[PDB]
Amino acid sequence: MISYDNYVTILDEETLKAWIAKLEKAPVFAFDTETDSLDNISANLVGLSFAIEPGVAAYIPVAHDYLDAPDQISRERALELLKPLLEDEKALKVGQNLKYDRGILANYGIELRGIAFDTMLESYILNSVAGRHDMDSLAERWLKHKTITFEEIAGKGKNQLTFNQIALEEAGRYAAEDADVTLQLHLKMWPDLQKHKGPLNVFENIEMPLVPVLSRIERNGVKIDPKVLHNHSEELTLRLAELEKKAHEIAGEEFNLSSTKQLQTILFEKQGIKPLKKTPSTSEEVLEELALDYPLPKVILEYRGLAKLKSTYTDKLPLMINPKTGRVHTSYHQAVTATGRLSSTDPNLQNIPVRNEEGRRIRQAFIAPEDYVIVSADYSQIELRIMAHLSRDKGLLTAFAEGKDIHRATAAEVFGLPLETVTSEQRRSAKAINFGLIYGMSAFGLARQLNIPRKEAQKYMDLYFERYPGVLEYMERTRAQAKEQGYVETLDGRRLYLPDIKSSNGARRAAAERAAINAPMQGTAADIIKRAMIAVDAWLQAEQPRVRMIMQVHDELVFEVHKDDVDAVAKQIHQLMENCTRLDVPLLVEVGSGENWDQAH
Ligand SMILES: [Zn+2]
Ligand SMILES: [Zn+2]
Ligand SMILES: [Zn+2]
Repeated sequence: MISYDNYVTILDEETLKAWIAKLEKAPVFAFDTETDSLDNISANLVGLSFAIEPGVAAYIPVAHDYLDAPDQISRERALELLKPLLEDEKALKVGQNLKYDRGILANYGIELRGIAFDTMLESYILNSVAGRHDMDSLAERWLKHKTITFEEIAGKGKNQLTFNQIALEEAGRYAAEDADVTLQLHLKMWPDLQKHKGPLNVFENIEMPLVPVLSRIERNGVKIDPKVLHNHSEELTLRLAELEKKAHEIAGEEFNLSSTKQLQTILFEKQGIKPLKKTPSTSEEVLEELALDYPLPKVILEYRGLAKLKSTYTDKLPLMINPKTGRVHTSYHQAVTATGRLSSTDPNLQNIPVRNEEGRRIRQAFIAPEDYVIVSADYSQIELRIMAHLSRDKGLLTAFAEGKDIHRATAAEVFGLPLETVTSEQRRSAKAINFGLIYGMSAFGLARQLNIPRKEAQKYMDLYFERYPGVLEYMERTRAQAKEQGYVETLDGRRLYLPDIKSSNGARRAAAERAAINAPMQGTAADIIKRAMIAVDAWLQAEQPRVRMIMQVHDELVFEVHKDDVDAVAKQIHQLMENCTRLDVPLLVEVGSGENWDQAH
């Protein structure tokens, strides 16, 4: 178990000051905060926990207020006494998801420095795919110990308690164990993180410095016009009604716009061919093939998409606005992807359609406050630029070197014709090939995205590898070391472990071969992006210009910049991104500005 004996509950200044003194000479210490809510900007600190050594940890309750809650040190007094320590860059702290913690402190004008070790990130850099990187999963894996779960002390469902309603001693068992367990996890993982200079570098210079930048980006939030969102909502109801009428009008009677039920009984029953089309999907979409001549499938296609988008963003978004800030604060996840790229949720900015008009309207709702503008800094096909570098191809490298559209250069060489004459269908065939390589796409998969016959696709790829031989080598070389060492790495050292590389299973090992070729390019993009955020954020913190970094999505960073400052700030973001990262990959940053995210994008 864990009883009231394990950890102390600090209820008086004299004891806190005693701990503070010990904390000041500890080589590194684990620190934690407990709040009344998951919402960072509006949560109130209910208490703090520390651990100076395994088994030696304490819980400092400051704001429990249930009926008859014992006297506690006031939140204001505990913070003023703890502030010097917390803001000391020299006092090294350890924690699980320090991002959340740094933010809560910032609610009180305290700047958490010495953000040295985050056990979540230690775990993530050691092996991103080992499993879940949360403390409960970690403790069970490295310490064969099952931690006290939040549900165990608070409950479940709607009648779940908030931390401030939990008895002091129960609150302490949970809090103090978090502190203690975190320290123990660091003591086991930190040594391991040193057997390799690759992972080490990434964790030290990329992941750790990013913890406070993510916090600031999350807390800053993004201004969303709910009116716009609402109009778009009303209009999408009218358009969904019209499309339903247009579907009924093409044939007869009423029916749902669901395949393998109401569509097949119409579509093929009135000529076409039997099978359906899955919503597997991004490889064979029977519905959009007919769409070139057939009208009905076209309207069902465009219908579903609009219905998805409406409930996903148009209806969801306005409800995410925070009463306290009046802005939306998305959740970025640093230890979730296998390759190392930041993911996002509530909302998942990365699922907002790009090459589609309706997604563009979603983006128009992402607006700049009065006297400011949204500025978009993007890494133009950074992953393609990464592949050129990693494959040491003079062709590709030169295409970018002289500012040429790699898709048209590629086709100009693959199809053998002048660059100014390359057709849209050729540029489109080249691009399908270019992008297929990154994802390690099969010659048949390429045939499925391009709609050409098999072996016709195999013809194109053969021509590609002969004109760009350095790419075949890279591809093979990567599938080689991936089998040998069981992992692949990015330019900075980040690793992706491939456990099924020698699987003995067919498709499971194929997946591992695709991930192998892919990860090095994606992971490197991720590293480049993280390094850029740190760099730009460092300029922001030091120089304090009139700019806020508000989003990170795909290969772009989004800001709000003062309208009178646009030019000088844009020159700067441009230099920080294409120069203060990796000087080995030929990078290009496209900077745009507007009144909303769509205008700058
Ligand atoms: Zn915590
Ligand atoms: Zn905790
Ligand atoms: Zn893998």
